[PDB]
Order: sequence, then structure tokens, then C-alpha cells
Amino acid sequence: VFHKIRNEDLIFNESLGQGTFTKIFKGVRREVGDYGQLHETEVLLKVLDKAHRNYSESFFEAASMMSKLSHKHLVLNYGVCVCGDENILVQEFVKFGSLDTYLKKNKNCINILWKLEVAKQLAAAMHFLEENTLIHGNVCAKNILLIREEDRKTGNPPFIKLSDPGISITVLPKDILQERIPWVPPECIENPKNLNLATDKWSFGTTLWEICSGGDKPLSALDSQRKLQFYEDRHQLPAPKAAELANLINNCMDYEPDHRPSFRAIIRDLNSLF
Ligand SMILES: Nc1ncnc2c1ncn2[C@@H]1O[C@H](COP(=O)(O)OP(=O)(O)OP(=O)(O)O)[C@@H](O)[C@H]1O
Ligand SMILES: [Mg+2]
Repeated sequence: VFHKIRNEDLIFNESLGQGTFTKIFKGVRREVGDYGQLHETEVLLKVLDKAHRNYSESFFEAASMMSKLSHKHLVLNYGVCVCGDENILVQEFVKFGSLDTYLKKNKNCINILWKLEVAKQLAAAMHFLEENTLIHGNVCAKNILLIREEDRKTGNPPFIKLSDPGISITVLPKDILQERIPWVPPECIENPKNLNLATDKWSFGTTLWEICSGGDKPLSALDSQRKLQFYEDRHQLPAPKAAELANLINNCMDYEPDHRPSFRAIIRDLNSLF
């Protein structure tokens, strides 16, 4: 179970926007750390909407199972604050924020080598999850957080972490799921209980498309009815103009879940490039 954090030890500062039934804030946590030393630590506070408190079990279940695993490319959760009427996840604050935002802001400056490094790191994280038979269920560029920027001067690559899953697609309303096409795979639109390890291979493909597409969101021009028909017609996403990962994207986004490559195979493919 999660460490319980007192509301009195948390200060809410600026809003970072809204997620799926959540409000996100930057905050400060006062804590006693190692050696009895007092700290004030920057934290990310995820607040489940009061109106959607029926989703709290899924909201926290997500975080919990993954926080039972420690991995360098997985975001650290510090604990929960369940004081009063609020349900709050207290998470590590990742300095450079979401990859999708970063891709759009720095697109002129991002090259294939940076992209490959980030893809490899994401694949490493997903391989670890696969090995542990843990389904993430919401792999996407917004849910990849940049801990550190590339520094050519020192040969340091960028470094990312994958955030928590959030409320499971197995409990979310149909209209939200449809809006999340083409991250949610076709079999999960058919039946959200089809959530499986193969789910994350599909979403990984979509995420690679994002990584190659400068922060663009695939199929954003299609309304929900048209996104449904896209899957009914068995279309694939267009190749990004920077096409180096296009074959890998299509191999991951295979309409037959059984044919989607293992993360081991994905990593081998990535290692074979530039
Ligand atoms: N750990 C973090 N550190 C720094 N910024 C973060 C962190 N997590 C989220 N953010 C910022 O908060 C914004 C909202 O995040 P996001 O949309 O993932 O919310 P969510 O509650 O996780 O919803 P979903 O389940 O849809 O992902 C993001 O764009 C991101 O920049
Ligand atoms: Mg998120």
C-alpha cells in the first residue's frame, strides 16, 4: 500500500492543467528525509476530480501496482494524500515535463539520434513491464516525461520516464475511449476487457509516430465517429515525413494482437538502425 502523506505537509502551487478526470498541480512536500534531515521537495500532485470519485479505485490501483516495481525509466510515486474529501497521488516532479510538448517546442532541434535514444528508453521500460506481466494501458507521448535534456557538449543523451497509467480503459466511458483512438487498440474498442500485454505494443507504435511527428496528434482531424470507422476500415497511420521508424510503427500497430512483436524484438530492431 502507498505511504500516507498528511495534507498539512503539502502545499499546492500552479496548475499544470487537466488530465482524465484529474487536475494536476505543482506542489511542495515538507518531509523528514534520510538522516532526519528536513526537506522541502518539489512534487507533482494529481487530484482526482470530486465529481468522479467513483473512479478512485482505478485511479490508485494503477499507480500502486507499478510503484511495486522500481525501474530507472518509471516515474516514482512518493505516496498518497487521502485526507478530507480529496484523493491525491504525490509523484516525482519531472523537470522538463511532457514529451509531446517538448517535441513541439524543440522540433527544429530534434534529430533521428535523439529520437532513437528516446524510443530505446521507452522500449526498455516496456520490456521491463512485459517481463513482469504488467499492462500499462496508456502509453502515449504526453505520458513520457523528460528528466533531462540532451547535452552534446558532454555526450549526455536525453533521459525519459514513463508516467503512471491513470484510470484504466477497462472502466472508462466509451466516448473517452473512442477519443483515444489510435492509442487504444482496435480490440479494446471492440471490448475494453480485451486489455492485454499486446495492448501496449500497439500504443507504443502510436507513440513512436508522435515522436516522429513533431508533437502532432495522429488522427486529430477526425471526430470520434470517423476514428471508429478508421478502425472498422483497418487503416494504418500515415508514414511520418521523417520515415525512419515507419516500418516499426506499422509492425507494432498490427490489427492482429498476436502478431505484434515482443519488446525484445522491438529493441533489436531499434538497435539495428543508424
Ligand atoms: N510527473 C510529472 N512531472 C512534471 N509534470 C507532469 C508530471 N505528470 C504530469 N505532468 C504534467 O501535467 C500535464 C497533465 O498530465 P496528464 O494529461 O498525463 O494527466 P493525467 O492525470 O496523468 O491524465 P491521463 O491519465 O490522461 O494521462 C502534462 O502535460 C504534464 O506536462
Ligand atoms: Mg498522464
